[PDB]
Amino acid sequence: TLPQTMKAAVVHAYGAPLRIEEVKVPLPGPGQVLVKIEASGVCHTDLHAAEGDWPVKPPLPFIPGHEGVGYVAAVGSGVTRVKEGDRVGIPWLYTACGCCEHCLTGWETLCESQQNTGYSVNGGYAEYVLADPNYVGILPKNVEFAEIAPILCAGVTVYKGLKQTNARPGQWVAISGIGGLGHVAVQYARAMGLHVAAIDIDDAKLELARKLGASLTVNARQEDPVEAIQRDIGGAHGVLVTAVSNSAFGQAIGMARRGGTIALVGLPPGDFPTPIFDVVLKGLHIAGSIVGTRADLQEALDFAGEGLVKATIHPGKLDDINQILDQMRAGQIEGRIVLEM
Amino acid sequence: TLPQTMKAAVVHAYGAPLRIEEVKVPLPGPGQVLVKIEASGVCHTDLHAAEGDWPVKPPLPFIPGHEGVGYVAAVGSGVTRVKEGDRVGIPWLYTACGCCEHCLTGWETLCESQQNTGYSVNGGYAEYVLADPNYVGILPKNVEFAEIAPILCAGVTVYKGLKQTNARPGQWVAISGIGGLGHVAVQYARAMGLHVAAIDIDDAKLELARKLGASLTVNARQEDPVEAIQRDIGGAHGVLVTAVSNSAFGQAIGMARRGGTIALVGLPPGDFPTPIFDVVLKGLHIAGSIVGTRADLQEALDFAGEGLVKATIHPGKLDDINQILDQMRAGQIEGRIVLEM
Amino acid sequence: TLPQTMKAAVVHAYGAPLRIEEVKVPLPGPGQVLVKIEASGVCHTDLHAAEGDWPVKPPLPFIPGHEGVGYVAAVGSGVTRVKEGDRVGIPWLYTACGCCEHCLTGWETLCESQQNTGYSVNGGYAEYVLADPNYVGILPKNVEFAEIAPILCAGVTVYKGLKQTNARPGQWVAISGIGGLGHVAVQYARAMGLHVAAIDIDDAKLELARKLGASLTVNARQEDPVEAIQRDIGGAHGVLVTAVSNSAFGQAIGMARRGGTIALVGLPPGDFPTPIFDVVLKGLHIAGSIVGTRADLQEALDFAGEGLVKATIHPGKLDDINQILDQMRAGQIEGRIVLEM
Amino acid sequence: TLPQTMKAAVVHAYGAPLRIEEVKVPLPGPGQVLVKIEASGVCHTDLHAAEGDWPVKPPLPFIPGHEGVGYVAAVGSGVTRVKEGDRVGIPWLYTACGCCEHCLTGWETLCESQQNTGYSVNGGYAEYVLADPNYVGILPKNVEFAEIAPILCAGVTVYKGLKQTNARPGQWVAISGIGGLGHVAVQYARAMGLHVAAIDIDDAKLELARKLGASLTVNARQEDPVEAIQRDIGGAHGVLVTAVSNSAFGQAIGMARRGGTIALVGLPPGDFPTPIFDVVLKGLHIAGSIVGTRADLQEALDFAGEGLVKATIHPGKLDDINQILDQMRAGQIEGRIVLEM
Ligand SMILES: NC(=O)c1ccc[n+]([C@@H]2O[C@H](COP(=O)([O-])OP(=O)(O)OC[C@H]3O[C@@H](n4cnc5c(N)ncnc54)[C@H](O)[C@@H]3O)[C@@H](O)[C@H]2O)c1
Ligand SMILES: NC(=O)c1ccc[n+]([C@@H]2O[C@H](COP(=O)([O-])OP(=O)(O)OC[C@H]3O[C@@H](n4cnc5c(N)ncnc54)[C@H](O)[C@@H]3O)[C@@H](O)[C@H]2O)c1
Ligand SMILES: NC(=O)c1ccc[n+]([C@@H]2O[C@H](COP(=O)([O-])OP(=O)(O)OC[C@H]3O[C@@H](n4cnc5c(N)ncnc54)[C@H](O)[C@@H]3O)[C@@H](O)[C@H]2O)c1
Ligand SMILES: NC(=O)c1ccc[n+]([C@@H]2O[C@H](COP(=O)([O-])OP(=O)(O)OC[C@H]3O[C@@H](n4cnc5c(N)ncnc54)[C@H](O)[C@@H]3O)[C@@H](O)[C@H]2O)c1
Ligand SMILES: [Zn+2]
Ligand SMILES: [Zn+2]
Ligand SMILES: [Zn+2]
Ligand SMILES: [Zn+2]
Ligand SMILES: [Zn+2]
Ligand SMILES: [Zn+2]
Ligand SMILES: [Zn+2]
Ligand SMILES: [Zn+2]
Repeated sequence: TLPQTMKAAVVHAYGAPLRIEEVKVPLPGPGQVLVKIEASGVCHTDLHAAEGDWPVKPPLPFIPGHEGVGYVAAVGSGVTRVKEGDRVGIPWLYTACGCCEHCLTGWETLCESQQNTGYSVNGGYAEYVLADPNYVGILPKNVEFAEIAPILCAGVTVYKGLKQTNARPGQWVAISGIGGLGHVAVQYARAMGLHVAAIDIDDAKLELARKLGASLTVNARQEDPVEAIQRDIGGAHGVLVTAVSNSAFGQAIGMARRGGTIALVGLPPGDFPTPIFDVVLKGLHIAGSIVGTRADLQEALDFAGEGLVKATIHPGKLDDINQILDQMRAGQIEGRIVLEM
Repeated sequence: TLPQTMKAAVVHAYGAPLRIEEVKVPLPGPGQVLVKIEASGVCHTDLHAAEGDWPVKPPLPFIPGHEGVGYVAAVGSGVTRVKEGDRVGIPWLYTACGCCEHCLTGWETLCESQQNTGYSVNGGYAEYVLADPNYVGILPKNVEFAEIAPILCAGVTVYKGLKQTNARPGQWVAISGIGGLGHVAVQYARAMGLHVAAIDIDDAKLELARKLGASLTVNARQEDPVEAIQRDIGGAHGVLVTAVSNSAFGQAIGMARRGGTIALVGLPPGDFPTPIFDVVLKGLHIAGSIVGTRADLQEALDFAGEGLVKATIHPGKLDDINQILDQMRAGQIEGRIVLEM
Repeated sequence: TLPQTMKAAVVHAYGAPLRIEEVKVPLPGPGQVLVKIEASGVCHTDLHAAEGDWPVKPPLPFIPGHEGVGYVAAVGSGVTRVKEGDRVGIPWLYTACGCCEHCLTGWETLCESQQNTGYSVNGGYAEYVLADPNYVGILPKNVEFAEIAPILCAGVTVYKGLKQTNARPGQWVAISGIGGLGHVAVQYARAMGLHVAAIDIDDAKLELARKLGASLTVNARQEDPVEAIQRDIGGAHGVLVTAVSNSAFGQAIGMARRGGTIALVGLPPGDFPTPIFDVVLKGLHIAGSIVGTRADLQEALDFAGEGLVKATIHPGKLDDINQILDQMRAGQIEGRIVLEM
Repeated sequence: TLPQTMKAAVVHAYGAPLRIEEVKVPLPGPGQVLVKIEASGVCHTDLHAAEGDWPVKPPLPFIPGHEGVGYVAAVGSGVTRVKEGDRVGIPWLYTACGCCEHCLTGWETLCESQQNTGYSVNGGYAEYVLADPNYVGILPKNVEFAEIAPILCAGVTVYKGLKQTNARPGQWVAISGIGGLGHVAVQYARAMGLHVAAIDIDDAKLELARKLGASLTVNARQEDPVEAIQRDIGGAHGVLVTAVSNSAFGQAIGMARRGGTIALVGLPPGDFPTPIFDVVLKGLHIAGSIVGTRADLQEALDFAGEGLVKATIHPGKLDDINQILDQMRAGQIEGRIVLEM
């Protein structure tokens, strides 16, 4: 029964490598539940969090991680949505007010009163996590913790981004960047009746793309994505930008078909110059997309449950976390790194 | 009995003054008609064309003008849509192929085989204009030439742009740039049940907006437009950028509410900045819109026929086109200047 | 402080006239609030409730009324959305689970776990009402209780139904039945940029329609609505069916323009024969619409607050309720009857 | 060198057997082409036409067939879209005006000035057919005549119907009637990422559906289809009714999930029942869909070109058309019977 104490990679300074330190096990107060983390995925956003890469930096000291999945250990008072033992996941969208303009219209994702797991509230880089039962993800029974962990963020984000491009079955989607989110985006696009064109700067990643269903591949370092896509398919109906690069964005605009949509999911910093003439005359749409809604999450989880999407995960230990992060900043990760516990 | 010769304003060199000269009156070939210009609107696009601001420039020399309105004076063989004496207008979209992806799906506007009146084909800065009967606008009988001229471009464009915004009745739309396009957008926006926030850089232009239905008025030369819209209404559900300013485009994006849509219609040369991080986290949509479809055009014209939209025009003479364009360069025009032949 | 006892028109038998009987004043338990009813509208659905007109009949004995508006008298424990004294309204949608397929996607209105005010839970035909703070309507400060009461049901229902027809500004909407919901539907349609065609079987009601903005009127008892609408406007883009009649439905289908949408809001019983050939070949859409979502309710309330919609209300006393109901079953009501208290 | 005479199956009286007779081979007038029929699909619409089941009947005598496929044999003057030797098909939508509300908005399908192949104009139950080059389907080069014939109607229709359903990848669609249209709808539905529940009245037809991708199979002659779909999947997000049965239409509506859409494509004569109360409370949408647009047709054909859809066909001879239609009357056809000239 509850260790009363757990280990967790905590962040005390922006840029200062985390430190595994046995800390207290939270207690499920009213409207809360405790989750024993079985697996926990490592998202690129975890780096941006402990690296104070964004305007609203994470209050220190925090525990990152929003791809934490496990069993409901304890149940706070009033909790109806989940019971003890339930296999659940705690995503980026920790909570939302539930009654504002966006929450009432199905866009809780844009709620200004939201909390974010592993950023403004402690996450899954620990053995236990406190979660809001109403925003937690109900996992499919037929998939192991290590496998669905990625869906908790890379999965929903990519799935929702694809919905945001509005590309219909039989059409093309150009996926810029086949990394953590990218290799899983190829699978969702596939399952959504879309022809996939994969763009990256590493042949290994491009190879994985073909294994996953991509019928067109382009190494942006060996050839121009823009004219390759425009020449071979006439422009993609939808474009999903995963790349964190600077040039990737401009090439995404250029790879788009007339009247097509470029869905932005990557979070690079700063303003990006965009061709006025091209966007207006070609009637291009640029859509910003953040993770997913609870409905999006459940839908994204269903695809995994149907076996239509399998994340390419590589195991990792909680203490080797710093090595793992440095590996992602260097882009030396092939797929998604899910922490075992 | 058709002059055989006519006066027209010609652009022979970029940046150079136009020259009023005598040119041969064209004869309607098989699928064409000759329109006798009665009124002709001056659009800022004519400035960009005469100045050679865009990536794709208008071959020289040429006669500008895509807000030309008048009577069908002669009909070529095989023409069926209109007949001699019909009151008709020749807009930016001169023709389209009629059988490509875009043309078949209600987006002839994105057709790659289109021609543009007063740019790639001669336009209305003349006494007569050749035209494709199939793309000409059919004018409402109760509105006078000079008054409906602006709807051939400023009206359709702005109307389709407001539709691309997806703002529904009761919602707010921030319109940046209250000129030829903008002053008419205020009217279409009101007729569409929207609350209007107008942004410009001249108090006289904001007063025109107020007179036309704008509830909130902001002068960007006196205060920060972004914090003004964000402070006074919390951001607009829809934003329509008409302004010939790259920075105005960046500010426009900052005027949107979470989940809002920014329709880009202005064509200043160069690039505009996309704050990816903000666009993503706020779930913003940016949409480039080009003039309007034939269906869009007739719908736009109907609003004018209903008296719901009335362009603010000022008469002009073909011989004074250089000083008129100078007046536009200096932003000294209230609404639109419409040439009368 | 709380009367501890209140009067209320209760229903003890389906068909057996209600009876005003001083009963206990409910106490706001956790997650609840008490509302002192200042005004309470009488909806046609109240008859269907005490007349066991529907499959799932109201548990007896109940207090009908879902257009009850007043002040928040008491606040249960945990309540955050509303404070004591707040002017609020309790609509048809009493509560919903908040985490099901429909609730997560913005359609709480279709929640199978919902409760309905004045049907499955006591309503506003009393001096006080227990409500769920999260589904109650936040009223606009500038409108008196007697006036916004109708919006709590007739308003939102009609507003949402109009949205469901998808008729865009500048287009036509045929409103079949200008009664409780109908006369307020003419105002919303008006405020939504729609041209209104009013259909009824009473000239008095049709007269009110013209006063409210209808530009086309038809007494279905004096002339055929179908050919009148088809001849005068070519078919309405949208049709909103308020009538409880049998023939009204078939005429609504016939009054629709090709590709148009007939939005059903009226709740007559039984199956209605529909022309297969006409619906298929004319690409007609039939949309069932129930009251509104919390977002729809707030949006509908905003129109009243802007003064764009004014319900035509007639005062009534709680004890004269039976007379009032018999008056509605006979169709002798001109507008909406709001109970004073 | 063009026979000058050809064999064709003619309908001279409703209900009476067709007569194979010699008729003059038409000559392409100005905007026409002559197509030499190589394969011709038998559609149930041909039965309704020969039987005179519809409100608007086909003038007698006439040659049915709107799934006629072949080579352009002769071109009239002014024809530009196709040229001699092109593999092309003549569908139900023979021509349209090209400039009305519907034609200009991507809905030429609803054009009031259209003509229908094998109904108001002679069709493919012959060796040659006159056609309007602008509405003919352009066949993929890698698919054989007999195999693509059904896409000219069964395929496009069913494909556009599934789109009208609005069911997105991962969702369920219940397809009622697995015949010519239905067996091909199962394939388009799968290619669109949908889970398929097939309903028919013959086990052999359900087995065909299973082989083509259906997950749930229901025989309406053995069990209540409605409670079966409602029990096994809780209702389908989308429903597509192909069945030549009025009651099947009522049952189809009962197969939808709350908020679901039922696309009506079948054309049995008479009316279908709309349970208004259920449609309203469940927020259901009923949509009538007619064949498909030229854009729809090319998209439908592309799926076939991609090998994602393959019609199950059986060869037939023009001389055996009466026995073939008898076979259809008795529901003894597996998929489609395609005549080979
Ligand atoms: N929108 C959201 O809700 C959300 C959720 C997931 C992560 N994040 C964002 O996702 C991004 C990282 O994705 P992962 O998928 O987490 O990261 P990753 O580092 O594993 O993958 C990025 C991929 O981009 C590719 N790439 C780099 N430059 C490129 C170029 N010029 N052209 C084409 N491809 C290029 C790399 O080769 C790599 O495979 C970050 O910007 C992060 O902040 C956002
Ligand atoms: N996308 C299309 O289909 C389309 C069709 C119409 C015209 N054009 C473009 O519309 C633009 C001009 O519109 P008109 O309506 O033709 O022009 P205009 O010159 O009459 O009006 C432009 C308005 O922008 C205002 N403005 C300038 N700088 C501003 C700033 N920083 N912030 C806010 N407002 C500012 C001016 O004061 C002026 O009122 C041109 O770029 C033209 O090419 C595009
Ligand atoms: N969908 C919902 O959420 C919802 C909410 C409001 C009320 N209800 C339904 O609204 C209906 C009653 O509306 P009110 O607006 O409450 O009722 P009402 O009785 O005041 O008005 C009905 C109107 O129908 C008109 N009418 C009757 N026969 C007609 C015909 N053949 N053609 C044209 N008009 C005809 C009458 O003259 C009358 O004005 C009921 O069916 C009720 O159950 C449904
Ligand atoms: N709306 C359109 O654009 C369009 C275009 C294609 C064909 N048509 C219509 O499609 C229908 C025929 O389709 P085919 O695909 O041409 O016909 P078909 O005869 O090959 O197939 C009809 C199928 O319906 C099944 N069926 C009969 N009764 C049923 C019931 N009660 N429940 C479930 N299934 C039942 C049959 O067993 C059969 O498999 C006709 O009404 C025809 O006119 C319409
Ligand atoms: Zn993440
Ligand atoms: Zn919120
Ligand atoms: Zn212009
Ligand atoms: Zn084209
Ligand atoms: Zn009601
Ligand atoms: Zn619910
Ligand atoms: Zn057919
Ligand atoms: Zn037409």
